[PDB]
Amino acid sequence: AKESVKILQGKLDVKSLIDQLNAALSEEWLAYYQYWVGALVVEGAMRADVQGEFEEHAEEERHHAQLIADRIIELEGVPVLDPKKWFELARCKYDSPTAFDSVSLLNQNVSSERCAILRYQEIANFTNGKDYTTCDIAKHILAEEEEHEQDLQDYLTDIARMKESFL
Amino acid sequence: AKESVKILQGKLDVKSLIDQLNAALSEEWLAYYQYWVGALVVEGAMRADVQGEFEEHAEEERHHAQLIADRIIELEGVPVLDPKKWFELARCKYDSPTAFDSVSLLNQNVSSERCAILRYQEIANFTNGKDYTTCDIAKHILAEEEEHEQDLQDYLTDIARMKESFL
Amino acid sequence: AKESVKILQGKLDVKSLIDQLNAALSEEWLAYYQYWVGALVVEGAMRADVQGEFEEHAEEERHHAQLIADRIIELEGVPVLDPKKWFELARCKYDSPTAFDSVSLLNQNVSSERCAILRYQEIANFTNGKDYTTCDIAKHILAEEEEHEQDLQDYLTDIARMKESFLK
Amino acid sequence: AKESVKILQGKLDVKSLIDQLNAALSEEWLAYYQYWVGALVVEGAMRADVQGEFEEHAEEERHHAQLIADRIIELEGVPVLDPKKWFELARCKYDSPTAFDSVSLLNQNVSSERCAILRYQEIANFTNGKDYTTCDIAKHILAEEEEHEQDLQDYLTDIARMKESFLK
Amino acid sequence: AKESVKILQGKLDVKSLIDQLNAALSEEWLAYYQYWVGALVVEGAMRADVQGEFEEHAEEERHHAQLIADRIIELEGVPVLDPKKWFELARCKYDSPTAFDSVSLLNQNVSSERCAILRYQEIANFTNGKDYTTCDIAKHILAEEEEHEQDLQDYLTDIARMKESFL
Amino acid sequence: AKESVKILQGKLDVKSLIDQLNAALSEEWLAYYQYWVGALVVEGAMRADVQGEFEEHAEEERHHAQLIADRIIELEGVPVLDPKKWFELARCKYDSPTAFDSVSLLNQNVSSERCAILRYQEIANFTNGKDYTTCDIAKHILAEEEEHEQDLQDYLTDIARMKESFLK
Amino acid sequence: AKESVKILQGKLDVKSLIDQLNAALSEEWLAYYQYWVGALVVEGAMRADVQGEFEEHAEEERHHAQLIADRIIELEGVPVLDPKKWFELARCKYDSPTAFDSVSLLNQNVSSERCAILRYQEIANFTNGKDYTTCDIAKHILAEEEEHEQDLQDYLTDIARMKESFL
Amino acid sequence: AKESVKILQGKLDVKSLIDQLNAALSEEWLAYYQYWVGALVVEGAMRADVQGEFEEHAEEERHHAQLIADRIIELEGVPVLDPKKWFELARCKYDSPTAFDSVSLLNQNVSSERCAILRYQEIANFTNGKDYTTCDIAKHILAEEEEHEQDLQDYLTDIARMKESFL
Amino acid sequence: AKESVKILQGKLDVKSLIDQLNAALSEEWLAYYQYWVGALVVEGAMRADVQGEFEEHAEEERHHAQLIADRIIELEGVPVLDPKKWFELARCKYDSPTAFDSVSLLNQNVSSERCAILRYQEIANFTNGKDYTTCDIAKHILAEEEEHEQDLQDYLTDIARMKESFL
Amino acid sequence: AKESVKILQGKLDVKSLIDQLNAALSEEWLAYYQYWVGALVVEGAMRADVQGEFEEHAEEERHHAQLIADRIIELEGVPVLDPKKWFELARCKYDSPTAFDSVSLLNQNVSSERCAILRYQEIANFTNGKDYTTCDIAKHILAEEEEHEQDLQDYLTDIARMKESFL
Amino acid sequence: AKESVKILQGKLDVKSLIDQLNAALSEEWLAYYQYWVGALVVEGAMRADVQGEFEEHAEEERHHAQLIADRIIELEGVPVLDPKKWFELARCKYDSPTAFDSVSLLNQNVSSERCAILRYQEIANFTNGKDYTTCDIAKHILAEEEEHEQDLQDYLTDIARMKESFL
Amino acid sequence: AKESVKILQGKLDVKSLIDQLNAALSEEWLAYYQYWVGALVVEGAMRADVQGEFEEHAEEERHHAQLIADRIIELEGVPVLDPKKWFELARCKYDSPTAFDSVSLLNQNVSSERCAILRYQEIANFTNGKDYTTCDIAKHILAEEEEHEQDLQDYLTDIARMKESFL
Ligand SMILES: [Fe+3]
Ligand SMILES: [Fe+3]
Ligand SMILES: [Fe+3]
Ligand SMILES: [Fe+3]
Ligand SMILES: [Fe+3]
Ligand SMILES: [Fe+3]
Ligand SMILES: [Fe+3]
Ligand SMILES: [Fe+3]
Ligand SMILES: [Fe+3]
Ligand SMILES: [Fe+3]
Ligand SMILES: [Fe+3]
Ligand SMILES: [Fe+3]
Ligand SMILES: [Fe+3]
Ligand SMILES: [Fe+3]
Ligand SMILES: [Fe+3]
Ligand SMILES: [Fe+3]
Ligand SMILES: [Fe+3]
Ligand SMILES: [Fe+3]
Ligand SMILES: [Fe+3]
Ligand SMILES: [Fe+3]
Ligand SMILES: [Fe+3]
Ligand SMILES: [Fe+3]
Ligand SMILES: [Fe+3]
Ligand SMILES: [Fe+3]
Ligand SMILES: [Mg+2]
Ligand SMILES: [Mg+2]
Ligand SMILES: [Mg+2]
Ligand SMILES: [Mg+2]
Ligand SMILES: [Mg+2]
Ligand SMILES: [Mg+2]
Ligand SMILES: [Mg+2]
Ligand SMILES: [Mg+2]
Ligand SMILES: [Mg+2]
Ligand SMILES: [Mg+2]
Ligand SMILES: [Mg+2]
Ligand SMILES: [Mg+2]
Repeated sequence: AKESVKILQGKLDVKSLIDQLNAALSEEWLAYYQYWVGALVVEGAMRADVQGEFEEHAEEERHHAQLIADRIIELEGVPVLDPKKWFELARCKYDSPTAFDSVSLLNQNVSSERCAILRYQEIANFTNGKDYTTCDIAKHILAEEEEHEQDLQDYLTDIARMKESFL
Repeated sequence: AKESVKILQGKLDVKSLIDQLNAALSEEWLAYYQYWVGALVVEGAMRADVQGEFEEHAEEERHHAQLIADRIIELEGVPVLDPKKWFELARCKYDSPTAFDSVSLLNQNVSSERCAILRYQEIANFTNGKDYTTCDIAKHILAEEEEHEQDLQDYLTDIARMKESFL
Repeated sequence: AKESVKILQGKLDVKSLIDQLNAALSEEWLAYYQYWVGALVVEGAMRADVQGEFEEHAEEERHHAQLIADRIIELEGVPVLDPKKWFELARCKYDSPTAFDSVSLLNQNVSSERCAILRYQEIANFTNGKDYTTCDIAKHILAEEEEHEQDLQDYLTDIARMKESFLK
Repeated sequence: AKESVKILQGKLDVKSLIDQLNAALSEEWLAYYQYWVGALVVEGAMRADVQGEFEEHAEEERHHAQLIADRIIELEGVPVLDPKKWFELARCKYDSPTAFDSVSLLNQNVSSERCAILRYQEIANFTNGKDYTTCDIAKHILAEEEEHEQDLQDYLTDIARMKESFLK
Repeated sequence: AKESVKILQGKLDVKSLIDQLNAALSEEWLAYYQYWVGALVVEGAMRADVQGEFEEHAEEERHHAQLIADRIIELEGVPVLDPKKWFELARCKYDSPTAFDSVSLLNQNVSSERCAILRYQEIANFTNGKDYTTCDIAKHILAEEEEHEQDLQDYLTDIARMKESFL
Repeated sequence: AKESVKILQGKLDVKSLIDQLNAALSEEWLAYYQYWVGALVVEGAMRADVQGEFEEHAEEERHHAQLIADRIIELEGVPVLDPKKWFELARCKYDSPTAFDSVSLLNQNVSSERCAILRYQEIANFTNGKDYTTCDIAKHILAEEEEHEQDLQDYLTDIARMKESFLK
Repeated sequence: AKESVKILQGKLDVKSLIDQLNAALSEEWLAYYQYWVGALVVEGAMRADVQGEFEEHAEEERHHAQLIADRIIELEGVPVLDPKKWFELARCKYDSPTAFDSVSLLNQNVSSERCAILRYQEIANFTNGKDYTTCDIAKHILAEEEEHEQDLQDYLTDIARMKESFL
Repeated sequence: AKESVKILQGKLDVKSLIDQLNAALSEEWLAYYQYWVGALVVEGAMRADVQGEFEEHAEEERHHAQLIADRIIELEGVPVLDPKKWFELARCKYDSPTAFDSVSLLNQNVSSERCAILRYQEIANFTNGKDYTTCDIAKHILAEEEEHEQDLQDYLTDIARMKESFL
Repeated sequence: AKESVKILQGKLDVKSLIDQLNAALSEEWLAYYQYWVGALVVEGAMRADVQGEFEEHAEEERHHAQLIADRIIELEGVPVLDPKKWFELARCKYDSPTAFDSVSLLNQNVSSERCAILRYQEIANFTNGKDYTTCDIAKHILAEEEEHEQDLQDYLTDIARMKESFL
Repeated sequence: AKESVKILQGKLDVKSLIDQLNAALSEEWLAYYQYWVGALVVEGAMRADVQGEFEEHAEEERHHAQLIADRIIELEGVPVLDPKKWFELARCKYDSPTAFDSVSLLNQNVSSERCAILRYQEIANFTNGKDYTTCDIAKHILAEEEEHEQDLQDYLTDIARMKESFL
Repeated sequence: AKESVKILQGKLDVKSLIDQLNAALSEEWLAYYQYWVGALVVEGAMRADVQGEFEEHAEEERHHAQLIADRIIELEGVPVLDPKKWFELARCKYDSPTAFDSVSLLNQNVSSERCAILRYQEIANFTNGKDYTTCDIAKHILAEEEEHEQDLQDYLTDIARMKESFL
Repeated sequence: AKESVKILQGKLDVKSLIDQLNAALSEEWLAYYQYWVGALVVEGAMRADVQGEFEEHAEEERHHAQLIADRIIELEGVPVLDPKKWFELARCKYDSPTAFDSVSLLNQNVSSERCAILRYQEIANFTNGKDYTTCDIAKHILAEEEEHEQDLQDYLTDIARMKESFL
């Protein structure tokens, strides 16, 4: 949106915003896949519930990706065109499943959530009072990432508590 | 409903019925909150399932409250106007969460269900063959309280059984 | 959410935020019940409409409570565990029905609303630019409380206006 | 249902039950029409709400009629085949609109309701513990008639209360 | 609708129109009940289908009644306030079930449909080009009565044809 | 639709029809806004119901506009392209809210309705037996305008009747 | 539900109630299958309608089974674990299709309905005023069995009447 | 519908009406297929939109066919029993696709719409004020044919305008 | 689909496949109309049910036609562009209604079903293991034609069985 | 479907196919009940999830039974008319619940799944390329039985993995 | 909302806010009509798509109008009561269709979107941190205006690109 | 599914099948992203339609990935756990957008479709008659890839045909 960008360029560094958004975009796709494949391999304590959350969270990150990519286009930017570039652009590094047990996978995904939380706070901070539209997108995604963290932490807490309780 | 009450006053003590209903109403609001907050804090074995039941049961007690309150109005009564009075009127005492583990919360809520079962049997007994409408309301709620008890007991049974099984 | 709270503790007093949220939570449950019982007893001018709003508003405060409680949990807090504590924590005092006429009940609920608006403006102000997520929750609830106020005021206005109109 | 009736004839006077049901059926159709035409002509205080209830109640009596008629067939009876007979069979007399104001129409329908409540209490009492199926039908209808009474009384109460309130 | 009626009074005899509509209304209620009770007692050939049509047709006549009554009100008329008057006002006489077999009931209802068809043609003729709104209502109902006739005739045709075929 | 218009030009003055439709279109947009803003400001007797009708009627006039505009396009016409022209083209004059009480607003909208009824009767008369499609559109809109009139009159009747009833 | 049963044991013989429920349960499964397979093989007069009812009734008995089994569990009982036992426990004997014509199948299913009607009247009688919850279940099922009887009898009546009519 | 036809025979030539309806019916089936196969082969400018309209219009003509055929039956007529006869009865001649480009197909279908428009105006004229029911059917179909014409003309207009614009 | 066809041309005679599909297409349109007009004129035993099936089957053949036509396009073929050609291409000959009784119409439609069955067995045989996609289409349609045959045969069986039973 | 069967009798032994289908049918009813009663009594580790699967799988086997029975009818066969015969015909023996813990019940149902898997592989092999319709039914059911096996194995895997993890 | 406004008057100039909102309201109604009539007359390149967007955007501006008007009322203001005043109050001038081609109409509407974007940024800036509720409304509308701009620009881009590509 | 795999290992090389599936899985994710980002950047002729297809096809490939991954798990395999490996495993190479015009993007996606087509023909061939379940998955995906190819080719055909037509 050329006229909108023209107006926004007066208030903040749009070019930098686009770079941050493409880093975010790369991170969303990685977090998406990480959950998706995690769902496919998770085993053990509370598996059906944890698998279910991973599936749900995969779908939520995918939607995040779309919100971000659509906004990049509105800012006259180009979203990352090649998945090979995700790894360069991402600050949050892809955390591949090795151990398939639920605690291991829950811990990996919690770290990625923390890094997601850090990204959208930055973008919200960067755009607050300047790019109202991008700011609200970041805040929306942020709220969901905090919920994701909480959801995963609850399972970790429950499994830890079960373990104690059984001794 | 003045004409209805006129007819019913010939068959039973409506004034006493209203008092019983207001004690029941008080109890429903307490049971409602108890489940609601219990859902918010429950941790441990089978948490997602137990939390889910607490949420569902919270909503079911709320609906019980409406059935009772609406009927009080039809009996030309006034429902309890102030939550401060719930504690005076209730026979079932509010059972505050202290321990957040699922067995603790399950046991507390099972106690409340037993108390609710006693209430609606009384009201059903009091109204059977006399106030058909209020009787059917009591029986309806009763059936749901018995199901609630069963639901909670099943988790207690499952967690006890897991514990054995793991040794 | 431990990592989220860790980050937020650098920007604001989360402990204080939780206390404000638990006061808000207490207030929501009281406002909820107030509307719910009000709906059950309201009589007089425009009763069906006013009763309807009370029922709708009861459900809306009920949802506010959930938004607040869920967020308390995310801030590593514990929501108020006992209704007996609502009265201590609440700044907005429960306003029990005495008169059952619609103007009386409307006026009571308008006060409760104005007090709610003040609560969420405070929380919004406290969290603005710092806890984006909690701030948006407060702003969301706030927007609804302002609508509730407007809804109730409209009935007061209409009834007052009818009264005038009928003398002539 | 021949085998079901055979069994029930050992427990109660089914022939009498059928007669009571056909009197009830007649009454439902009259109550149905009364509400339906009442809705069409009602004017004055709280008209839109009162008209709405009349329309809703018309539909609810209509459904009562079906419950009753279906059960008559199950008891090997024949439902009243001619509307001309409704008036003979009905204990509740059709209460034709004369005054179209809402209080007048509300009062007429409240009488019809009270008469309906009496009918279903009788049928419930007659069948209690004996014809479980018919009893539950009567109790179901009864619960609705009590609600109808309450709904109508509320408007009477509100209008009376408005009237007072406006003098001052 | 006072202003609408004022305009229409210049084009046709509204008072007469209202009388015709009230005769139609009376007839709809009778036809409604006739189908309703017919459905309750029908037996024999193609009973489930014939019963089903009677039920459907009952509901369709009921809706006709509402269309007519609502329009009477808009013409500043009063719809018939007492069912006792239906029999006076109706041209189509109520045709009570005596024989419960489907051919008997089908023939009775076909007669009623013929009578209904005559009514709405009259009203359509009376209002054509003058009271556009009432005319379209009459035509709408007419189309449905013609369909009702067809529906009933088809069963008569099918049962007659079965009879032949089986000899 | 060129071929359709070609055929219709043999039966009636299509150019004149289009002008009538554009006057109607202008009137719909004015009636639409009138109801829409009326809904926003109405106060007093039966306000919630009256406001509700205004909102519903606003949406119904909005749909009338679309039916008319679409048909203009089918008649190879151009709908009015500038709201500034509505006022010139409209026979029904925009009736701005001054008094916000429900009787005042009801009376204003009843006039607008009566004027709408006249418009569609004209168009129906103009097209009857000649432009079947446009005629049915006018008749459809007409039937709705008559209902709108009735709806509004009912409230006037009810409020007048309440007023009487309350003196005694 | 242990607390509920404790309360009920004071009012009636729960053990006996459970045995009656398991006999009922066995009967429901047999009635279910009987309708299900009857639907699959029915031929002749009004076949499509009769087949349709059999299909519907099969589904209704299956739901009855669930209501009964769920309540058995709530009464601290164990539902019949093995279909081989159905035949021992059932009073209503499975009535296998031999003749596939609709009258034959209708008669068989009517007899099973009669026996179903007898069962739930007994259970209703046994539990009336004592086990409100189980009583309402029995009454609910009873109402449906009476409807089933009526539905089947109507076809028998129609076919008989067709037969006459065609001579 | 025998009684309805009896009444209508007094007002117009029903036999002739039926012949006109069967010509219309034949035309609808041809127009239906023409659109259907046109959709399957269309190529070029605005293809996806034009294909979509052809698909939609095919479905609309099919519904027209049903309205007409159902009414023929109500008029005691027999609808054309054999597709071989469509070509004899149709005034609108089937216009087979030769050129598959959108302008060619749009022009062919516009001509068929014009001929459809002519048919229903005739039938409306023939039945106006006499057979209210058949008249309303013709008018309903007519309105849709005029819309079809408009829809197709719009594409022709757009493509012509694009062509200019690009030079 | 040019690349797909290129691959398929190595495995089978695509040109012949297209011809078989166009013959099938022609046959579907004829079977479609046959059922559609049959529904409009059927009379007699079990008419409502038989009419209903004809209506349902009409719709099912019409969907078959779409599956076949779409696939022809994917095989780079052209579907039959003119209904006049249906009769040349079809092996299954159009079986026009003469007698309107249900047995006559049922018998005619059964023959056409058998003919459809032969067609899709052929096409399934022709494409099995070679054109997986077209094979699955043919098998899908085949399964529905077998069901159609069964549906129709059931009515013939029922009517024959009624006839006996009534003597 | 007589004509379809006539054609199929040339390609395979239909009589044998019917016997295999009736054995499968018997097996589906047993597997259906097994899951259904298993759901009612299951206790312990992951109970809510395991109970849920048993309920879902009960419903899926019940649908399998319908697919098989319907096809038997189409092959001019008669489905097993008496549940007493299920035990004779079934290869998969009914595996009655003894121990109510989830591992025990999971193991029992896994064995029955394997047995269902064998059955549909056989029937698919028997009919492949010959009875396309029955083959696709067998393959459809097969795919679901493989999924069932996977579902159940997952829980066994999770519970085994929890056990380890807790020591 | 008197108490709300009382509070807000301490934080900002509400009177000025209301004037800005009424200017915005005026502008929304003009933008609404502009799109609405534009949709009615648009011709040429990508017409169906562009027409569709105009229709969608018309509906979106209408909704904007309601959000604004409702908020004016809550701020104890009066929304503009007469459309004649829209032109005085609006900063964005109504841009009447002259040329009906899609590029012309797209350019006109893009201008209007730019003007709308300026308005809601102003209102957002004016209310940020002070009137949270009105601010969020402005931001919400802003986000949609930026999307509208993007949507329109994409068509301009596509049509320009087509033009090049075709030479 | 251990028992299922045991049976399948007798009929084919499951280990090889898993490798082929993981290559397919990798390919689906790449084709998914390719379409997704292509939708985001496409410009020019028929953009809205082409963009829409890319969006739809993105979603369809994403579902393909799930079908394949789920089946890998059932074959006791592990799906590719890291997106970095997609590029190694994929035969179909990721075809990054360079030119954003619709013809360029359409051509790129057509090539990838052909490559998907080859893959599922291979897997269908590999598993035909041996792994019925995996074969049907491959055939299902295959049918969709053929449709995708057709969809894309249609646009190329239309745009080429427009170009000619405009000169
Ligand atoms: Fe994310
Ligand atoms: Fe996340
Ligand atoms: Fe409760
Ligand atoms: Fe409870
Ligand atoms: Fe609140
Ligand atoms: Fe509030
Ligand atoms: Fe009643
Ligand atoms: Fe009543
Ligand atoms: Fe009628
Ligand atoms: Fe009729
Ligand atoms: Fe209008
Ligand atoms: Fe109007
Ligand atoms: Fe049963
Ligand atoms: Fe039964
Ligand atoms: Fe047509
Ligand atoms: Fe057409
Ligand atoms: Fe077919
Ligand atoms: Fe077929
Ligand atoms: Fe199975
Ligand atoms: Fe299985
Ligand atoms: Fe806007
Ligand atoms: Fe905009
Ligand atoms: Fe794919
Ligand atoms: Fe693809
Ligand atoms: Mg989650
Ligand atoms: Mg529960
Ligand atoms: Mg409200
Ligand atoms: Mg009511
Ligand atoms: Mg009918
Ligand atoms: Mg209205
Ligand atoms: Mg039944
Ligand atoms: Mg169209
Ligand atoms: Mg069929
Ligand atoms: Mg499963
Ligand atoms: Mg848009
Ligand atoms: Mg596609």
